[PDB]
Amino acid sequence: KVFGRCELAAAMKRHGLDNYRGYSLGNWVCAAKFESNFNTQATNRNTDGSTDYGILQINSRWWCNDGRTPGSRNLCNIPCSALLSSDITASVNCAKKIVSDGNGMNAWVAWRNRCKGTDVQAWIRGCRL
Repeated sequence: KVFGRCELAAAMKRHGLDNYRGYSLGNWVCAAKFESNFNTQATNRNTDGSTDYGILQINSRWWCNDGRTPGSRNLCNIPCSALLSSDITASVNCAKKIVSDGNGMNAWVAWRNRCKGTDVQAWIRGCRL
């Protein structure tokens, strides 16, 4: 599905992520534009042979099941296709854990070299939360 800016914003609090282990509401919005440009269906090809799925571009290597990526850890044990689903519900559930992985948001390339140190709470302004 093709999204736009505020159209998605509340659907994330619903899953329990505002200030989750301290990462506030402003810091997430930034990232999904950068890994998919508000669209659930985009996927990236990584030089490591793994692919990236969902708006978040989750990598087949440690978490999900695609099967084309051999020897990967299947920690999630979900279809990577689940990641692509029109219903957002799936992805989130295995995303929370990944921050628990200890690098936090430092697992994502964009947010790091593209989202830190900005007015993170600017992305959420004008809207009704």
